[PDB]
Amino acid sequence: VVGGTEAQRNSWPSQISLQYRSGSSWAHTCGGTLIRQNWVMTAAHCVDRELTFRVVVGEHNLNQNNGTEQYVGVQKIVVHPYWNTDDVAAGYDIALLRLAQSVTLNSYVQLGVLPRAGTILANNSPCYITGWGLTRTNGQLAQTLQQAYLPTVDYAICSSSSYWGSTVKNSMVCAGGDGVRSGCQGDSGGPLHCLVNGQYAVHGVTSFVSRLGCNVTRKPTVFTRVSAYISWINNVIASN
Ligand code: NA
Repeated sequence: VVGGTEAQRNSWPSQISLQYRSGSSWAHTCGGTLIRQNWVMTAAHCVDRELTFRVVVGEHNLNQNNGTEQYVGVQKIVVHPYWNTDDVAAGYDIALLRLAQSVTLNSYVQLGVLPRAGTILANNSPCYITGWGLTRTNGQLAQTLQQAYLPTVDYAICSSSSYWGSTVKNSMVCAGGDGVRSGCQGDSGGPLHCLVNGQYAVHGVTSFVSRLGCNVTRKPTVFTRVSAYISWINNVIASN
């Protein structure tokens, strides 16, 4: 997250860190959202590589013992069947991870609430991106979980020629694009939390930013629109 602020450690209890085994260690690669005690929602492109993955819930500082973490292996990966790794702009950048164990819920570990199917945010709706991704374009990962306020940019604006044009689809949500705050590498797969009728819900799964940089004016961060995939998510969970 570029231009973020440190999150309070109990603000976003559905945020997870997706990590891969790297020699004798584990390395953060992506975010995700805990949606059942044994299921995580992330981006498909985060699980393209043939790596060994684990999820960490209750994480705040990647590089220090928080006293709150639970570490769980990933047992099964279900990527959306229309996902094409040659074509992130086509959409379908979503995957569900079944965990090897069910995690225990507490003030640091909670299920993300998802929007009702078909819900579309009004332009300029209040949202936060969260994650441990790069804090500057071509920078380094944050140590502590970051948040940035990214108001939505509706489809009519986002798909206009000076924004994303045809690259953004109606199955996506765009947020930000002010040139100062954005998602960045390492934030992919994590949540966009939007305040609706008094309650934060996870409306987006972080999918892509510009190849010209993370925080680029009129290139808002692009998220998979969770409300387009409610039936898919429920179908996968019910059949696994
Ligand atoms: Na930690």
